[PDB]
Amino acid sequence: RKMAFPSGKVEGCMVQVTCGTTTLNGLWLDDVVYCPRHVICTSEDMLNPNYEDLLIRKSNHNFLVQAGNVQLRVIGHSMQNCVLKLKVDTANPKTPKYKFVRIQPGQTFSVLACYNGSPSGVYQCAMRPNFTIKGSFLNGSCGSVGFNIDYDCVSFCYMHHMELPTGVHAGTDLEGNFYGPFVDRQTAQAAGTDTTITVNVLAWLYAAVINGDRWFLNRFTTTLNDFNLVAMKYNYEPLTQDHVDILGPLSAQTGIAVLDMCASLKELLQNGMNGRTILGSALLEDEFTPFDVVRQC
Amino acid sequence: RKMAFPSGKVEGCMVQVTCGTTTLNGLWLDDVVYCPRHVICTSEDMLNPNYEDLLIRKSNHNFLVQAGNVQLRVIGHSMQNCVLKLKVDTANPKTPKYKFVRIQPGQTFSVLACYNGSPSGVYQCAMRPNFTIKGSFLNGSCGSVGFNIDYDCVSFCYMHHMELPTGVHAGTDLEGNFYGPFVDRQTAQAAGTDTTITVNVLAWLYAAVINGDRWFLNRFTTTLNDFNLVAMKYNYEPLTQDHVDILGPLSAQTGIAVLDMCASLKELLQNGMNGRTILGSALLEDEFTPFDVVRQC
Ligand SMILES: *[C@@H](O)[C@H](C[C@@H]1CCNC1=O)NC(=O)[C@H](CC(C)C)NC(=O)OCc1ccc(F)cc1
Ligand SMILES: *[C@@H](O)[C@H](C[C@@H]1CCNC1=O)NC(=O)[C@H](CC(C)C)NC(=O)OCc1ccc(F)cc1
Repeated sequence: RKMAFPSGKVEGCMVQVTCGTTTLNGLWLDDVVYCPRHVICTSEDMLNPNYEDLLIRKSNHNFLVQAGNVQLRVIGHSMQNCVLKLKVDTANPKTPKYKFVRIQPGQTFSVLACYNGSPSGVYQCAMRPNFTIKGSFLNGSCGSVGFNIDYDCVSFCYMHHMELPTGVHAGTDLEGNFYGPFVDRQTAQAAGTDTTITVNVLAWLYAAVINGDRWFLNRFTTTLNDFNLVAMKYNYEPLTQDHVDILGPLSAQTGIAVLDMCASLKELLQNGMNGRTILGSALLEDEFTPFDVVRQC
Repeated sequence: RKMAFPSGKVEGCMVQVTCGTTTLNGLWLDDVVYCPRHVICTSEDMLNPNYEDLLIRKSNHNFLVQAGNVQLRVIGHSMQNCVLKLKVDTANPKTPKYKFVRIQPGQTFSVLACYNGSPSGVYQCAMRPNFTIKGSFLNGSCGSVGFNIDYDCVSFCYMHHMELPTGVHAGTDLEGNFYGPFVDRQTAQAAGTDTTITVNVLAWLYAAVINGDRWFLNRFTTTLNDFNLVAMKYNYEPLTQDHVDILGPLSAQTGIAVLDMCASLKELLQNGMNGRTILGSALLEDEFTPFDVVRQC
């Protein structure tokens, strides 16, 4: 079962930010509200916004920040890459211990999808190798954030900005830098060709075994390089030695050498599933990291 | 995707309840804490407990209830079916608006997996027609709850008690009444063979049509009885009147009557997919209710 972090610590930071007729979500940490800068845009701006030029023309009072049944007065604004930082005259008492991090492709995080500053749902995602993410984001979800929770500390890693024509999504870290070659203008943008996160597919196979499902296994083996040759043929990420090291615990917990599971996965890529399923799924799932699998088993 | 409700309102209600060394989770709403009654069981008592005799031997001061490290003094106790209701001397200030609801098989709900009273994860579950759930629960998870949020109000519908031989899970509503034919004894128990959740498969087909995928729509229709008798032959559930009703909005949204979609589904069962996909899948998904379909559209 694909599992997200309890979202309560993030829910208490979500506020509604409005500029003109655009409304989206902001993240209220301490006395700063973070949100996507394209909130300041209009139609005649969306296509080629000179954001520095549009921002200087804005006043503290053009920003209506509403937290619940209360407006927060903006007493300053600044821009950092594609995120807009609005200073407010109040501090969020519910601010949790947090940090801002930029995650790598193949890493996973939970997403608190929000509309008009109100949480609506949470789910688990991975940073695809092509720096998109496959989310469930509708109009008004912008400003929703992705995060991980280690101990009592919230590592924010993503803020939502756009949906690509293919239906995947693009966004920035909380420093405002996009993941991938995307731009916050209203233009149709294609991504690089995506690939499957092999070390996550292997972690997930190990999980199906831990849960008493071993039909995909086989008595064969493979070298790492020979496996990566096949893996890349099928547009699967290469497996590094660190990837093998990271899989050690699952290899141990199950007595299935990593390279043996690579042989299994190799057979699956060349043969298919031929009706059969793993952990309910007819597709090879690649949004469970080894760490995700371990914590849950 | 499976998308959970935001969990913060339920996180604010989780505590831990300890008898001797037996610790599970409980649910703190106003001045009452709800938990599974087998907290009063020693490991050996669980093989075939006498709950009434085990309860008579108990007093308020045998019950350690902690929010975090903070003790809530128990001032009274009673047993309602398979759950324990502990009166505590502090009303929970984080109490949401809430109700206790008993869901039907097929309905979905989010589960907040907790251990020692601390949330670890939130995920979406479906109550199978055999009254199990395919959850992700470990030792110490008992007392974790399942809920839906309707506007401001948290509807609590599940409390976790046990894992069955087959690896699925079982539990009660918040009045302590088990879902399905199970009991809180550490004895061998078996869930009836599972079936496919027809209403949810139908919701899924509606979802495929809303997205333009509609090849499978046919020109025929059927009666509810005819469809029910046929669907059982493929180990699909029969439709109830309530199932027809909650498909109403999707029927209205698409203009496709429920019994027309039943005929289209009947055709898929009898003739198969012919290798075709629906929403990018040859398998028919049955863990998305008509509500979830809307929430994501
Ligand atoms: C939040 O404001 C919103 C979220 C989008 C809307 C629907 N689903 C989402 O994930 N973001 C946008 O509307 C975004 C803003 C621009 C200025 C960065 N544009 C967008 O999502 O559509 C991109 C697009 C542009 C042109 C085109 F032809 C096709 C798609
Ligand atoms: C909560 O106390 C616990 C949850 C179980 C433990 C493993 N996974 C779960 O979901 N419940 C019980 O231990 C329960 C108590 C009796 C009174 C009903 N017994 C139980 O679930 O037995 C089956 C079991 C299977 C595997 C396992 F590792 C432990 C127990």
